[PDB]
Amino acid sequence: AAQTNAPWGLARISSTSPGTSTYYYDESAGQGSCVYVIDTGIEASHPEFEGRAQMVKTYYYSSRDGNGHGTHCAGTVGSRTYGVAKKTQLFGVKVLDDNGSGQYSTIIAGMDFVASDKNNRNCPKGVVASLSLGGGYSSSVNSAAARLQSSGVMVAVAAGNNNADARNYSPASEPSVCTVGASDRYDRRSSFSNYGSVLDIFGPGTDILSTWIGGSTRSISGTSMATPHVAGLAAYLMTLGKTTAASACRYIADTANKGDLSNIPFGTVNLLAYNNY
Repeated sequence: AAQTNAPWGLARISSTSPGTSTYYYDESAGQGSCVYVIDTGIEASHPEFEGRAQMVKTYYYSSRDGNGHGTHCAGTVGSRTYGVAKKTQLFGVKVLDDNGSGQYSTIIAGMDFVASDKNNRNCPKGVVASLSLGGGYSSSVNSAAARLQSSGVMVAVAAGNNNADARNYSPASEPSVCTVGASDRYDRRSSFSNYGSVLDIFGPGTDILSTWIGGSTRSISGTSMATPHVAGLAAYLMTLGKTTAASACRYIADTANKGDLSNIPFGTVNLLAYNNY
């Protein structure tokens, strides 16, 4: 399948080269997979979600996304126009308040929630969790992400936006999950992207158009925007039967575009997520 005039990041993940604008993907499109977006919530009535999004948990007085950040990330995973996996099922877990903030204890509870809640959902092709959040190093946060991965969920986490080594941030620094850096449309490391040996992969993260609250759209930047590209890619590849939740990060790294990015510090992988379609 081909989507013309796609957001640059979608075109990038199906291309061997930067500078094109059509997204190419197998029409299965992640059908039968599920992706949990652990964030500020999802405005599930957005027409772009087509009834495939739903809230499954909040830790706050409402499940509404009063921020936009979770809606944007969910759109990059799975919206019809802005999403990588256009037929996946999206599940919102609101661990962040409408200012985008959350306590680590709530974030941990949300990760353990997903590890159990997937047993209440129909995801025959597999389960992914996208965590566009993080803060300073916490062994408890890293352990929660490790448990979620161990339970059979492909966990993709943002590297962080500090232009620093991700080893000092969580859950970015957890070795067993997929830690995602950000790139721009010219195949440069995004200026804010964290780096370091703990990164597994880069995805598009500068100037990413997606869904927003109030039935709208906007373009924003962050490793938060790169992470859902990789989460959606994992769901897509699991639907195709190419990989599994336990192996998808490694598979994505093995099949990535190699050596295409600039300003990658010595010791950080030079790997850009690629669907090889």
